[PDB]
Amino acid sequence: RHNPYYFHSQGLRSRHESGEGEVKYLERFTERTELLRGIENYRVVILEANPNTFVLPYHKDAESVIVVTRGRATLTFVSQERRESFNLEYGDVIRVPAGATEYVINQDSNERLEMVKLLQPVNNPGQFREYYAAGAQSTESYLRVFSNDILVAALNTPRDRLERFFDQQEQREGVIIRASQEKLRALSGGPISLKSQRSSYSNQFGQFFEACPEEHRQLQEMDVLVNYAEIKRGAMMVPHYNSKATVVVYVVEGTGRFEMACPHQFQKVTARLARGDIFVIPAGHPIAITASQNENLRLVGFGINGKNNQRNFLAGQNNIINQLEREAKELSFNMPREEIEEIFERQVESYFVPMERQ
Amino acid sequence: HNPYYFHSQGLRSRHESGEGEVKYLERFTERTELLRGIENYRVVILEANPNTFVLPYHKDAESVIVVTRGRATLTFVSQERRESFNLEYGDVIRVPAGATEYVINQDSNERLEMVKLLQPVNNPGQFREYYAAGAQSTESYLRVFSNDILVAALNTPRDRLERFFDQQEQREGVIIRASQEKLRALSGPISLKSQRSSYSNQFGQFFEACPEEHRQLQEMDVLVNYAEIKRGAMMVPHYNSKATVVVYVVEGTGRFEMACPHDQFQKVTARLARGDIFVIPAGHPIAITASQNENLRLVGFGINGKNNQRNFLAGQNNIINQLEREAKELSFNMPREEIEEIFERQVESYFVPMERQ
Amino acid sequence: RHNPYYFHSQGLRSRHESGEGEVKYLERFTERTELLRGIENYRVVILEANPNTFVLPYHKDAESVIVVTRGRATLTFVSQERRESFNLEYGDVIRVPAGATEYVINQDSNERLEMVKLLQPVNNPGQFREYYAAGAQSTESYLRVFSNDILVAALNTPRDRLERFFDQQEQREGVIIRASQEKLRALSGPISLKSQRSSYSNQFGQFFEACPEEHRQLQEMDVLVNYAEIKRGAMMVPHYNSKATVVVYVVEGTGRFEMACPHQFQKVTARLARGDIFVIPAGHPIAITASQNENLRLVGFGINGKNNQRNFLAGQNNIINQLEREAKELSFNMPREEIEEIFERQVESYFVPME
Ligand SMILES: [Cu+2]
Ligand SMILES: [Cu+2]
Ligand SMILES: [Cu+2]
Repeated sequence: RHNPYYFHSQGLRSRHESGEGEVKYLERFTERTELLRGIENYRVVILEANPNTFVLPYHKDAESVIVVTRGRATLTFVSQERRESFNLEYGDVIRVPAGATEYVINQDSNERLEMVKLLQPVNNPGQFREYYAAGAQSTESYLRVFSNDILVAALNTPRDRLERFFDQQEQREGVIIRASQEKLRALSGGPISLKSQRSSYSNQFGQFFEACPEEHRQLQEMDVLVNYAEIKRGAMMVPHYNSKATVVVYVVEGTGRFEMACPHQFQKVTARLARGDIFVIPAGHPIAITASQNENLRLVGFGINGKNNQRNFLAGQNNIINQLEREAKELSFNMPREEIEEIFERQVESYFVPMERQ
Repeated sequence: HNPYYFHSQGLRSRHESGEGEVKYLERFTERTELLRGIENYRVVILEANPNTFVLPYHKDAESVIVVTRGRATLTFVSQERRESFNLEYGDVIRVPAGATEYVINQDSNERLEMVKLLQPVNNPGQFREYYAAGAQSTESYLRVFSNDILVAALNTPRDRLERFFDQQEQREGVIIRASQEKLRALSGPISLKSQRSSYSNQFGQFFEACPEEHRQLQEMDVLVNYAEIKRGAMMVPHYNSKATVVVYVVEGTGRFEMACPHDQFQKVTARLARGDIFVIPAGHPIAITASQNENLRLVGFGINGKNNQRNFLAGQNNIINQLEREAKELSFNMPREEIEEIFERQVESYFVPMERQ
Repeated sequence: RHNPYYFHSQGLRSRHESGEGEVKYLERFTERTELLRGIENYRVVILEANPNTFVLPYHKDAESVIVVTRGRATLTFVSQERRESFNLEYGDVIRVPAGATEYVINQDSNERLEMVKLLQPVNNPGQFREYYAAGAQSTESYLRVFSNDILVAALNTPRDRLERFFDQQEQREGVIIRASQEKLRALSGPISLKSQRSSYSNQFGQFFEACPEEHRQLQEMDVLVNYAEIKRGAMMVPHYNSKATVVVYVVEGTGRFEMACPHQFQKVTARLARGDIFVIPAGHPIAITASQNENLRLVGFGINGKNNQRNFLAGQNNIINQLEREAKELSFNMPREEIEEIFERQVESYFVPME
């Protein structure tokens, strides 16, 4: 692919070194194509940590919006003089400020943890780096970069012990390490529950939840909306488009398909969806997504430029055509009022519909 | 050879506009690098014959609209809300991005003209028009989907969809003729020439809408202003502190002179006619003269217009008489009386005649 | 000097027709390297004026935040219908709005004035121009560009008196000129850095910082401005900024800085002297040492400075002792007592002595 808006999961760059888990990096949106220049300063990172693990502390040149797509975790980050710690749930959304030192705990013994993060670099556009205070055989501590003279004077500690301190770190391999279930238990505004949002619509064929920045202060920094959609098997999300937001969508679970009308006159942009896949819906593009016939398709999405965004549906009871006056409809479609009704007033549900008519 | 002057004959016209015309200004960064600062801005001119209907569409761009001729009823829908407005000459209004918009000219005689400043929401300086219902050379975006998706979503047989679409490639053009009986049935805005920020004398008139006072202008962060320069007169040399002004010649002829220090100073100048567009980057001192035979009417978009201040270099209000006596003497190497003689002999402001009195 | 974040003073471009002083321009941060693309639209200007001088009025297509790094001055600028005038002291910080016509007075008899300016262009990214109403032998007045028709009509003044107006300016050499001390006296708000609530000082150095949250005039460029004096033989402990990218100017002295740069890490370092400028992108941990023989005095502009947080890696205000006990132990693979040993035995903050 060879699809300008579609990113297959095996195209993700896997961090070397990962250890007891894996960290994957999505490439730059402007790497293979120029059609995504509008969001060049956005990167996607997927973190997965094994049961009973500890993610080493670090900070990065980027703001972050985090979605827990699998399992649970305890997330803690420090900044200046404040420390904040939260127990994160499935579908929980949390913000981690740029420069804040962050570490993660997987306190569960059975279910593997997965986190999907949208990053907004503060330095060079679309470029970020991770800074580790304590490293491994394969991750250098940024403290070890300084000359010995600086460190012994700054910390007021003898030279011999500092190199003991650094050798203790070149013992472990990976920024994700195995840990006791006993220490991890001790280490335990707030998280945003997607399936608890007021902005939602659900029927027999799917459910939709969305957290908009206007109601959540922590989403106002990156100016981003975060939404969740489950399309039941054999169903679809009806054709619609976003007025303003450019949505980056991650396939959490299942398989399916999407069709997009792209004028970059028009052309049908389409791709097969599977777990780990990522695709982008630039604003204005009308989009339709179908689940598979045998399993549900579950998606989480990040809405870049999400303030005051409006989702306009082209089919269903809430469709926009239905807001035109009768004369406007007739003039636009070159048909009488009743033959227009036969097209835009025969669907009784919204958002999600079955591929087999009823 | 002028990097800031866009002659009307350079505008690209849309194919099969029908009962009217839609013209597109090139991207400001296409022929030159000197306008990189306003890369994400496009100018579109809509023009509709009497008794016409502009087909509904939306675009991936915010819009500020100025009616420069005639009357119109503008309607746009978004989600479940519809807003409709009766727009006259000099009315200024915003159409939100993603909103499905259509325009009506219910006037039986006056041709409609709309001048639009667009601010793309996707890729910088790039926008597209999405038509729900199209024509022979404009495709409906609904027809792009596979049939199985359309029949399932709309709950409508394949047979009716195939005919829904053919009824659209019967008309040619995104602007169509309509009956005034149906046009009449289909019946906030900012009036420029009612603004508190205005100045008027016998040599010209000026009106300006600032984003600080109008909320719909703060989305694009733009000021909208209008200037009519009476024939034989001129708008005195002045400059904008921060705003880069895009000017459209609505009517008349004339000329502009601007002091440009880019690729020390140099006189950039061009003669103006209707449909012409020229750009005034912030800091540039600019002077505009009407012709001897007709007034010059201009409409301007002030990009980055919040907290902007227009500084005049000549006239009653010129910035130089804000200096104390000692500063002017020190700066100009001249006594107080030889200086007053230069910067205190113009009794009017904004607009002056080319023959002094 | 092979350092992508370091700009030696001898690289500054000086305006030729400076006159009774000098004006230096830092190159665009994106000229030699791609590593500072994020601050593309920022320029540094250093103004130096001799005693008893008058800086001729001009405006520019750029916002500016000014810091007085030497001496005293009277700054005045006009815009639309307003006139604004201020007496500036050493360490004073002030904003000059874009498009405002400004001129500067040094009415001091022997201490030369120095001003360091950070500019934020309003037009093309990282590009600005200076517009002089009245010029000099090698500097055009922008009025002289217009046709004679326009000026005589606009100003209502005969041509001969315009053409003598311009000649009176083509006699002076330089845009900074000599002026009587008594007339400069006739020609007579700012943020005082050393009076900010956000400050820390010990025996080895002092630090002052003015953040945009507390001063409205810094919110236009969205920048924090700070000052640090590291006394000889001492150093400012390793630390990093959460989001602000700081442009630092060496006011006086010599020294050195070490920076951990992952652009997998590597040690970026350079010797500092007066006039030198170096950049600290967000996230980068930075350590600065004064010289053995003289103090090191620095001025810094924090681009994207709102809600910035300075995190120290050594001292009592250290960021690591905010981690939980089990977190530190797991993170450092050591018992709590051997960890205390390293991150709790420095008793001061910000500044500590070397050897
Ligand atoms: Cu597209
Ligand atoms: Cu220019
Ligand atoms: Cu670096």
